Amino acid sequence: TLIELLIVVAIIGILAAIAIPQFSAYRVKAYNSAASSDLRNLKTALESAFADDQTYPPES
Amino acid sequence: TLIELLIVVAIIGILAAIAIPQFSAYRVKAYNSAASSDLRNLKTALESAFADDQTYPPES
Repeated sequence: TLIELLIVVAIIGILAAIAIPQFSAYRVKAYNSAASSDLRNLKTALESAFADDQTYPPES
Repeated sequence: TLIELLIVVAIIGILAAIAIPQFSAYRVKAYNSAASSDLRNLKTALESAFADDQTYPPES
């Protein structure tokens, strides 16, 4: 019936706007926490290399 | 932390090589100075025995 096809339309419009959130910060935090962990790891690498050669490794 | 166990290893290696000296001459000199003193003592014994018997003692 036409009234049924007037409520189908009235629910499609509702379920098409459910305040979809932006997933931008929630991922840049992950990127940042990857970089920070990587740096804290690289520090271990550097300080072990010094304890090998009494010198931090040359660049490149 | 792993870095602490990288410096413990770096100090154990240092304190395991401190140029340990050879104690060979420093003891053979003592042995020699014992033998020399003994001989200088035996000379007194011999020369007293002669002043007893007008003759140095027979061997063995």
